[PDB]
Amino acid sequence: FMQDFEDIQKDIEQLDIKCAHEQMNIQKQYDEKKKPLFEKRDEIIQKIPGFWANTLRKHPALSDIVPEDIDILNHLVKLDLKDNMDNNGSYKITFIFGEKAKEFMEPLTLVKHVTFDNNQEKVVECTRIKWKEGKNPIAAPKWSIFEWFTTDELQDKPDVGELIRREIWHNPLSYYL
Amino acid sequence: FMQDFEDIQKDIEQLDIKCAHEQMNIQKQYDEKKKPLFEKRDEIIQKIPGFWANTLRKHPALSDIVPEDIDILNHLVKLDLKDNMDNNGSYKITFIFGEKAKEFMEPLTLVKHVTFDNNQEKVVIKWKEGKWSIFEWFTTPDVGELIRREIWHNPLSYYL
Repeated sequence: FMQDFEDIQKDIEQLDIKCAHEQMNIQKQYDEKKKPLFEKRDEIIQKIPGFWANTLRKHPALSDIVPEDIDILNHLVKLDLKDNMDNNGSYKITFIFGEKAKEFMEPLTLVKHVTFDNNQEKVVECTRIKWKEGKNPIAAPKWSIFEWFTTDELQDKPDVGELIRREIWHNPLSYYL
Repeated sequence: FMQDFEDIQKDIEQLDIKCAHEQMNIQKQYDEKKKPLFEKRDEIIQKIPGFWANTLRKHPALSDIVPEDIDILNHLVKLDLKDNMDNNGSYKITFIFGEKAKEFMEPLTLVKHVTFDNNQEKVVIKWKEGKWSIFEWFTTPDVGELIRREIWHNPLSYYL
């Protein structure tokens, strides 16, 4: 009877396996249909002066970042989420900065690629920002958003990755307003 | 531009809506295949004295509950989740209690709906004389989700 319950739950899980599979096939139908929309949206962001700067810091968890952060972020021309690469919650976020950001740093493309193992997070890739002399804002209650570009864990320090993926990326216009 | 942006989100949103619709439609086809299998599972539980009473509190979140909940939970004969009610993710949970629970309450079936609209949540017992509380969640620990997210799909996990 302990055994009967296991038998029944085999049968249930087999149906969920097959349900999730079909749903995923549809899921990845539309993921692909979205790709164009996300790209046509990036083109609009390009035409909206300092959009990400004014978007990001309207999120409560990011609102109290150093003012210096804004100086660089004001040249964030492009932000992209590459979501759902693993079936495990994996993603890659990419910051592309206009030329003027060369006053403060190198390179102009920052990437951070992340996976998960046992609900512990692991950073697979991360750009080493090379701040110009006297231009590092991590050198200034507050923290610097660019502190998010480490390999180390972030204890009691906002997961800019997760907030982006789960709250901001789907509709950043909400936050711009 | 502010209109071009507002337009592309609707383009995205309704691609989202669709997707959710077709995915649901699939959920239902399997919710129906599974219905007989819940009947046997429920049929089986009835032959494991105090199954639910013993399954819930082995969940770390509920492990802090007051002894008197157990008294009632011991007379909980049937528990059912009815999930994904709408494109938002609304569910209905129903506790049916045996008749020895008359000692403690009316009515003996307790239904609870948590309803989500296109963004947020709107949510919706008379004790006899002497009778946190797990039933303290029957106001207006998110035990309703502890059940649906984690327990329901395979409760025997927690029994063992």
